[PDB]
Amino acid sequence: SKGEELFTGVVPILVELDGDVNGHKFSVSGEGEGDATYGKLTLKFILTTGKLPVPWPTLVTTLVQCFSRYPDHMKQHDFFKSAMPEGYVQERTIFFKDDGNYKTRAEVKFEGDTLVNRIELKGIDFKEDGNILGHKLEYNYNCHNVYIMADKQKNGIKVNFKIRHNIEDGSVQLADHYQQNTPIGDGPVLLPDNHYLSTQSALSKDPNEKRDHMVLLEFVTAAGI
Repeated sequence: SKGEELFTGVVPILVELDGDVNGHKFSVSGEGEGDATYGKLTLKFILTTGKLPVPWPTLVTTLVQCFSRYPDHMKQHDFFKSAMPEGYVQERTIFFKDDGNYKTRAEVKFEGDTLVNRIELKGIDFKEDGNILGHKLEYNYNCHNVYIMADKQKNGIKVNFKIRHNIEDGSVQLADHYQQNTPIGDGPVLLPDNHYLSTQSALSKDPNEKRDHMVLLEFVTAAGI
C-alpha cells in the first residue's frame, strides 16, 4: 500500500457531521491536522447549524483511524491507510445502555490534499430524562482500546468496543459500538490480523470561542502483534 505514503507528514483534516437526534437537526464542522508518524490528532469542532442536542463526548468516536501510529512491525496490518487515497466507508451502530442509539455512516477520503471525514448521524429513542438529552455527562474522556478484526468475506474490518462516559451523579453511561469499515476503491487493501488501537483523547475549550465547540487532542497507537 502506497496509501501509507500520504501520511508521512502533517495532513490537514476536515470533518463535517450532519446530525438528527430525536428529530433535532444540527451540523458540526471540524478542522485541524493529523500526524500519523506520532499517532497525533489536533481538531477543533464547532456547532455551525442548530443547537447541539447531545453532549460533545458522545460524538467523539463519530467525529479518522487512518491517523493511528502503526509500529513498523505492524505496518502490514494498517487497513485505514491502505484504503487511501480513495478511502473507506465507516459505519456504526452505537447502543447507549438503557437509552437511544446512533446510526452513523461516514466517508473518509482525500479531497485534494485534505483528509475529509463526511458523516451522517441519526439518533433515536433518547429519553428526555436521560444522560444524553439531559446533558448529564462529564466533559471528559477515558483511554480506550479498540479491537480490530478482519472480515474477509466483506472485504473489510469489524470493530467492537464499549465507551464508558462518566456521569456527574456518579454513574457511568455505556456506549456499545459496532463498527464496519469497507474500501471505496477496487485496488488492493490490507486485511489485518487481530490487533487493537490504544486511544487517548483530551477534550478542551478555546477561551476565545463563543460558539458551542470542542477542542480534541488524541494519541492513537496500534498494538497486540
